[PDB]
Amino acid sequence: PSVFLFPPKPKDTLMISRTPEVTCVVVDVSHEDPEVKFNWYVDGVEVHNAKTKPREEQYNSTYRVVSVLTVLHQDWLNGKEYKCKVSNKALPAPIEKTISKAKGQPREPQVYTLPPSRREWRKEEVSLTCLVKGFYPSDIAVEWESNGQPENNYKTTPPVLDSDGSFFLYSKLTVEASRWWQGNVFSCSVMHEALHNHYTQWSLSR
Amino acid sequence: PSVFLFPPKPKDTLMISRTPEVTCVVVDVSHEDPEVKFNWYVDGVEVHNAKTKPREEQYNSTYRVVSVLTVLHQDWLNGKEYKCKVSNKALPAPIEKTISKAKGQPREPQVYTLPPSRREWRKEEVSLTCLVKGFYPSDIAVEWESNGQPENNYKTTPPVLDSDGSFFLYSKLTVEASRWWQGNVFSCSVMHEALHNHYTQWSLSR
Amino acid sequence: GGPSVFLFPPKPKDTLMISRTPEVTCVVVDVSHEDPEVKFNWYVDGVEVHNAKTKPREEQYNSTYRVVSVLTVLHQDWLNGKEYKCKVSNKALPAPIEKTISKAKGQPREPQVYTLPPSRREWRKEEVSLTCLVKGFYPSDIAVEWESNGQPENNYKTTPPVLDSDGSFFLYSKLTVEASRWWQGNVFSCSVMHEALHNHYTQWSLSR
Amino acid sequence: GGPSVFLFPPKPKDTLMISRTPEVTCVVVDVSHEDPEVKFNWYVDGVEVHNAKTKPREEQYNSTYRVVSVLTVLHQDWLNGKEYKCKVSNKALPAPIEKTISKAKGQPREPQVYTLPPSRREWRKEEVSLTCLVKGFYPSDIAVEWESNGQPENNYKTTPPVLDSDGSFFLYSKLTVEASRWWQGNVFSCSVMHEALHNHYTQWSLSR
Repeated sequence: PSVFLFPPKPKDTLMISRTPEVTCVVVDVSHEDPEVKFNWYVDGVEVHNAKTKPREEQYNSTYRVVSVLTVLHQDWLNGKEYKCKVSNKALPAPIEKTISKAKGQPREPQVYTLPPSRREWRKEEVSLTCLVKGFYPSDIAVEWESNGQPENNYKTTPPVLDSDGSFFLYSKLTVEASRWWQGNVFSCSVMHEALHNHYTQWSLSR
Repeated sequence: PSVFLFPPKPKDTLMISRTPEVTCVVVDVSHEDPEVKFNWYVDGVEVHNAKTKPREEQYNSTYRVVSVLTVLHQDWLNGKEYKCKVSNKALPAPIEKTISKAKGQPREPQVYTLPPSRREWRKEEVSLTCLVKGFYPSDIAVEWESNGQPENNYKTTPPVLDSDGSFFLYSKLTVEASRWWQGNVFSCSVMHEALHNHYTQWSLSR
Repeated sequence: GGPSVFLFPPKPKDTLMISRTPEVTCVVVDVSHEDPEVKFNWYVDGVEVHNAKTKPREEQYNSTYRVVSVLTVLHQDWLNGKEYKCKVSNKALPAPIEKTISKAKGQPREPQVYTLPPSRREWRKEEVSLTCLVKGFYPSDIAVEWESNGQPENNYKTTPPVLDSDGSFFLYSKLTVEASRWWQGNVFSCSVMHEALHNHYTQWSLSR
Repeated sequence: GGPSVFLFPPKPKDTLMISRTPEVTCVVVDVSHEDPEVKFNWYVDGVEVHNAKTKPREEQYNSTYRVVSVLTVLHQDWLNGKEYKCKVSNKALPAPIEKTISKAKGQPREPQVYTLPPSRREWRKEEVSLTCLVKGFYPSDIAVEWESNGQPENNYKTTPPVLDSDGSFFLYSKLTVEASRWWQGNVFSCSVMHEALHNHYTQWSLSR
């Protein structure tokens, strides 16, 4: 079989109501020896403490077993390393795969909101756009909200390498011309590692 | 025979980058019989993880044993209850003081930016006021920043109860008239459990 | 050792008005069900007076009593930094407890009173709020009321005094009116009262 | 035995413009040292084609070879969605590997190009960022360039096109300008190239 390790999603590591989760999937375990054993090393330390939890089954005449390891918000941010040992009988000698924060030199993203072009003002649907430039690591959380409730019709591009050894992106919230001109205000919310408070909100009004 | 239980500081619970802590102390108890045995329980279930401290002798002739358990932001946010236990033969009565998050319906605050009064104009230092009202519980963190850097001449007030069982407070950002008249933006940051993603940020300039 | 004596200054609005008569209050909590008689002695700067109207006791659900004595003081004496002593004597007391309250000593600084209109996003709300900011006073003793065309308002609480980096305080006070009431253009008036004011009083209006 | 094969389409500006010549490029990676012969059968919609250009071998930092092939398409032929199939024949491979690239079958949409001046909180910044929003197009074959006054501004990056709720596409460009260039009146243009255009080109200018 083959092993893949995945980082916590980037809104899990900075919010207080979520639990960050490194998940370890195995993909090609046969119908012959489909038993799996997940041994988690945190920086050489062995962790059944943080409850790992395999709970999954197969497809494609194979077996896809994933293992989720709860982590602490701080430890993921403080460079701690997380290993995963998988002990299946088809494979010769155990597979160990690693994952860590991002190494790197953190970079604070500048966040600017951009009112829609005047060529789409008197259409049916304006497009508010919010650009975050100059961040590192490549992992951010861009969402929109308006009047304390979420907004759900917005699409963020991928992060893009700059020549400044940092990343940018654009999120575009499409909202009806009705609400734009009602005076309603919509906000761009960025969660990043390197922000003070991990958080910033910038408003697009009038 | 006297112990006390103190809850985590509101700000330590609103920021992944801090650690909440519940504090059990002993005072006016340890006389000729020390060795207290703290037993911590998280919503009934047993927990070690706790780091009690050596004893401190005052001129009260007594001693002071303090035991600090670290709290997880989600448990607290979900009102989980934490327990304490007893010393030696000096106490026929077990001590089981227990503390939880403020119980009751949560209410998100409304946070408004207010500019200086016209009467303030031309004075060397001008004031910026943020009004935050309608929250519950009183767990809240206010912070003025400019350019993502936090200000140093802000002062927040105690949260006061309203008619509607709500809270409000104010935060005054004293700032030299130059930085204001120039056009620099200042902005206050409120972290509270009932906000969307538990953060908000309203900016202000003129 | 059990019976605890707490002393309280007069309410600010009673000291700052020449007509109202202020009242320092010496309360004793946690006196026994079995020694319920307690003696109140009041000293004014060292000379004991006899305007103490010691109240009747009150059995508290602690299975203890709470006993209160109130001494009637003067607009000039409390304001001139006088010191009022309350010597409390019960049989259960290892020491006849003496407590001493006085006006905070220092240079009176007159408070500057800014009125701050509803924020623009509150205009979309049903009830707008008018913000008074009393700033730059000492001592902390102060009183803030709101008025409308000469009639009080109802919905207003006031932020307790907050220390300032220059040994002064500030406070805030919000009054909540209907959106209707603000746009009809009524005048609302923040009445402040601090010792260092012309007749201890001042007032500022907010409209439009 | 391990050879891996890919098929990359001609570039958009390679297409759309009759002055440029578009080519489909098949690249074969991980070819053996002992077995270095790769054979490229080229087919265009099921007919054999010998237009097939160079087969120049290259060397990489392992026991691996990299052999690429280039086939010249006709702008009309690509823009008519012909399937381009290529067949590689290593001795390490028992059954040849094939791969087919073609255009995206669907109805084209014209791009909508919105030029946006930088936000206000960038105005005191050393540099200023001009951004170009290209909305609602199909397929995702579009080119986006910049030019301030005839010569081509070269300090820009573009996001990959990402899919909207319509099933249309949108992307962004970002010109980074030194603030003085912007503040004097220099006019910057976001030139765009797509298939569903007239003459396959527009350009909207922006200065302030």
